[PDB]
Amino acid sequence: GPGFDFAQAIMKKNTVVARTEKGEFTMLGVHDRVAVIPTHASVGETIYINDVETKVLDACALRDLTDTNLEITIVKLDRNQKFRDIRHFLPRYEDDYNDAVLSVHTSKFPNMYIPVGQVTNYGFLNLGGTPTHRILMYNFPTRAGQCGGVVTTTGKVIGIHVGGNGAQGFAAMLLHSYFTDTQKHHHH
Amino acid sequence: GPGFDFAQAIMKKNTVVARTEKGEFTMLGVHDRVAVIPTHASVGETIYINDVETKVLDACALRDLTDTNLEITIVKLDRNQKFRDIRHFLPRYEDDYNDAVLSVHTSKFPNMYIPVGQVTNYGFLNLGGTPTHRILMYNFPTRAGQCGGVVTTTGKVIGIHVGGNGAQGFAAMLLHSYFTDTQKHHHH
Ligand SMILES: *[C@@H](CC(=O)OCC)[C@H](C[C@@H]1CCNC1=O)NC(=O)[C@H](Cc1ccccc1)NC(=O)OC(C)(C)C
Ligand SMILES: *[C@@H](CC(=O)OCC)[C@H](C[C@@H]1CCNC1=O)NC(=O)[C@H](Cc1ccccc1)NC(=O)OC(C)(C)C
Repeated sequence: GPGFDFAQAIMKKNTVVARTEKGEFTMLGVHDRVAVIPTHASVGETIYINDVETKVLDACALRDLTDTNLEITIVKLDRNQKFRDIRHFLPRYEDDYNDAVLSVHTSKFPNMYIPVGQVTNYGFLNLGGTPTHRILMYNFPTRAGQCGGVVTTTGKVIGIHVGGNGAQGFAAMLLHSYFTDTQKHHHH
Repeated sequence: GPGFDFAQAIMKKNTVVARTEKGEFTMLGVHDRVAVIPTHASVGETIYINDVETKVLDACALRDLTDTNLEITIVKLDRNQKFRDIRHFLPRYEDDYNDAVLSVHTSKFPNMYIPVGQVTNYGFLNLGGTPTHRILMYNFPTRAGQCGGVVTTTGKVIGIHVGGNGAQGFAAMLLHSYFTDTQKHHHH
């Protein structure tokens, strides 16, 4: 079946409820004090984390080399506790997957698992006026409230939920290389 | 962990979306064409089952010997397909349980699993003006939309969700003896 044990270990040790001006979102912590959230959450210089207001020390809105939105935002947070390092569970490349689980941690749904089935490397998606690349698609009627939700298969964290059309769900792909300790770049 | 495989086999072979004048509800089919739904769904002489209008051949609103509401309604339906017989998974007696799962099958949520943790034999609950007996309680903030949702542990179907106060969830207890092939009683 789907890897419910796996999805549940990600949820407990690595998610938080994040609230911006836009609303609440499942937030996945990746390593240290670094986490991800969908770009359309519109992150400021502070954010609510499990209702505790938190300084956002850095926010990178990923775009690709064609200058197109990837809908992932990597955030560095001022918190005391470190996230368990889950980088080794990030896929190295674009891929297609079987039998995924979508997990949500919000106020409304502090803990919920949805098998979404087969996931496909979709590519381009118009996220309502915003061209976006590198999308994963599942055939499941996903809802508002589910954004930020973490998509797993066993041993792999593959994306975070970002959209849906009433019949399909869409996640922003997560790749390992988004998070390697890197470069000397003026980025703002 | 919680028995997610078990909860998922119940959902696939034994639930349906049921819609009355009151709205949509997860519906658990128990055996043959017999199913259950919360009494406050207010079942008529027809019901929507997976959007297909269906004759309700019989509806028994269980009450106990003190003439108090149990919040379970057993319905016999005019459908072609039989439910897999799951009576052998009904607990024989009142009990307390560990690590339960609450599963929902509605239009809004065709498939969703919520670990609710430890479940306790609660007893009396005022269901908003309706004294009700034989309630199970879990510490989980359950929501409208979840009524009818099936509460399992591994190998046991124990109740169907019927209420919640913002902090706890409440299920109507299911017992094996509710469904044994029985008696010669004028019941309406
Ligand atoms: C999650 C975002 C949300 O909850 O809105 C807060 C402002 C949305 C999930 C979608 C909504 C309906 N089903 C479903 O799975 N995502 C969206 O609505 C995106 C836009 C967005 C993404 C992330 C944060 C904020 C806003 N838009 C979208 O899905 O558009 C279509 C319908 C074209 C794909
Ligand atoms: C499910 C019923 C529903 O969806 O309403 C349709 C008319 C409700 C689940 C509750 C609601 C808020 N959280 C939660 O877990 N159940 C109720 O609202 C019951 C009444 C009811 C039960 C079943 C069918 C119809 C109506 N009432 C209730 O929970 O009251 C308190 C708050 C006192 C326990």
